[PDB]
Order: sequence, then structure tokens, then C-alpha cells
Amino acid sequence: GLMQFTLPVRLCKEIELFHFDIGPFENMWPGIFVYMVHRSCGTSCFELEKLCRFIMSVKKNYRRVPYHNWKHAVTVAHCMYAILQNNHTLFTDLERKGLLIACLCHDLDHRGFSNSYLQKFDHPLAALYSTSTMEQHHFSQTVSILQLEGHNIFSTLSSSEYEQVLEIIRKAIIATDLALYFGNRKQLEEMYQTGSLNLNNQSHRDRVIGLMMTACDLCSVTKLWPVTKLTANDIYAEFWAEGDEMKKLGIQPIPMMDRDKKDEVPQGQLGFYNAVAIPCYTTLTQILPPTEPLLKACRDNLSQWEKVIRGEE
Ligand SMILES: Cn1ncc(C(=O)N2CCC2)c1C(=O)N[C@@H]1CCn2cc(-c3ccccc3)nc2C1
Ligand SMILES: [Mg+2]
Ligand SMILES: [Zn+2]
Repeated sequence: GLMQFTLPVRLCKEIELFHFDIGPFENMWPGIFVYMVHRSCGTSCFELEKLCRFIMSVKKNYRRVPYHNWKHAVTVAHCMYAILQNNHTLFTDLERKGLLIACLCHDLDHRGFSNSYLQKFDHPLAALYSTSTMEQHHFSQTVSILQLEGHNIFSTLSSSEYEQVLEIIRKAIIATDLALYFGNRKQLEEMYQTGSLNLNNQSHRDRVIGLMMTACDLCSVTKLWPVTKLTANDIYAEFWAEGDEMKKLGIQPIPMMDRDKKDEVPQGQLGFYNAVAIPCYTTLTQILPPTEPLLKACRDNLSQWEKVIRGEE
């Protein structure tokens, strides 16, 4: 009822901004998440005791991998929170419940390997799920945790609202498969430009939410440059581990995953800001003007990678 979460002043202020970094104090991340559910949804969205137990079961099922870890999940939920808070009146009650949860859960039980590696390794999960292999697993792990005893944070919904929210979560996690992003963004681009984009059209809303998921998932690129840089190192730590495993399967990895080709990182960053990041936040800005700060920050980081390449760092 009356038991607000409250954050220190610097955090209380800076958490509202897109570029906020959640800090190195793991013990504070659960409290940050709850704070954001309470402001984004209401103190009355979730039974606190259930929410707390869900969060701690979610955290327990992230692994100790350089990038795809509990910090990443909480980072991705904070970017979603800042989008929701900036676009108050665009989303439903169900959407605001579903999407923070979806984001906290979107990489559950990730091992640091790509859908590619699972498929080339011939991992069991590539037999159960032949595309978006990991993302189908991350959805499946979310349903498992929701069905633990005392873990149904959705217990007050009806049969159909519950089914709607779980359907919001499932699409939202699947959309974090970057292979799906390109086609999603192009259709949104064609729709927005021709004026056919329609936010009572559920198939259009799904597209838009998928684009939000990509934006939150990649939100590394929208931080202050030192966060961006030190995050990049965790990303590459995983990719080069996967490359070492590709070499052990007797397969020359893609350069992105080859630690011997570290020199070309700056160039690959530009490619990715140009081919993925910037177009994502550009299209996001057009559909939701108040997310422009993500585009601006992303552009500032593109310029940092250019400086790296001109040897000015
Ligand atoms: C920042 N960010 N955030 C999430 C992701 C991301 O793609 N994923 C999947 C899991 C997260 C990234 C990222 O930067 N991805 C780039 C993709 C293409 N590319 C090519 C090279 C590259 C090419 C030749 C030599 C050296 C390096 N480096 C990259 C990194
Ligand atoms: Mg993922
Ligand atoms: Zn992710």
C-alpha cells in the first residue's frame, strides 16, 4: 500500500534520463527495478512480495557471463522504463506491466553463445527451436519462473488479460533476435513514410514494440562514451569466447568473433552504428518523438568510434 521505494538524490534524478548507467552495486539493482515498476506501472500493479520473489528467481537464472548477465537485463529494463515514462499516454496498462518484465527476462539463462553457435554445435536447444533459438528458450524460462509457487505476479489478471500479457512478453522477447530486426524496421519505415502506420492496428503495435525491444537491447550505444566503451569490451569478451569454440569445432569464426582481429573492432563498430543502431533509433524517434535523446547519444558514440579510427584515441 504505502511502502514506496526511494533512491538517493543523484539516482532519483538520473534514472529518469535515457543514458543512466545502473552502477556497479548489484545489491541495488532489484530496488531500481521495483522503483521503475512502481513509477511506470503503479505501486498496485504487482503484489510486492510476489514481485520481489519473481525478481530474485529471475536474477538467479542469469549466468556469470561477461555481457549477457543480470546487469544487462536490468540495463535493458531501465531503457524501456525511460521510453515508457517519456511516452505516457501511448501505452496500455497491460503493455506497461508486460514490457518491463519482458525486458528483465529477455535473455534468461543465456550462455554467451549466438543462435549460430548452438546450431553449429548441434545443441539440444537448436533441435527444440529451429529459429530465434535462444529467444524461444528465454520465453520458456519466463513461463517456468511465472509458474513457480508464489511467483505469479499476474495473479490478479483475468484468463484473457493474462494470455494477452504473456503474448506481449513472448513477441517482445522474440523481437530481441536481431535477425528479425532488419525486416521489422523496414516495414515500420515503409509504414511511417507512406502514413499507413496505425497504433490501433495490433499487428502495427507489435512491430513498434519490437523496435523498442531492439532499441533497449542495444542501449549500450546510447550511454556516455566510457560506459559504451567498457560495455563493448564485455560484448567482445563473449564473441571471442564463441570464436575460440568455433575454432574448436574446426570452423574459422567470423572476424567479429576472432580475437586475432581485435584491430578491426573500430571499423566493425561503425558498420554496426550505420547498419543497425542509428537506423533503429532514427525510426524509433519518428514513431515516438520523445526518444530522440537515444538517437542523439547514439550519434555522439558513432563520432567517438570515428575518433578511435582517426587515432585521436
Ligand atoms: C554494441 N552492441 N550491442 C549489441 C551488439 C550485438 O550485435 N549483439 C548480439 C549480442 C549483442 C553490439 C555490437 O556492437 N555488434 C556489432 C555487430 C557487427 N560487428 C562486426 C564487428 C567486427 C567485424 C570485423 C572485425 C572486428 C569486429 N564487430 C561487430 C559488433
Ligand atoms: Mg538476447
Ligand atoms: Zn539482450
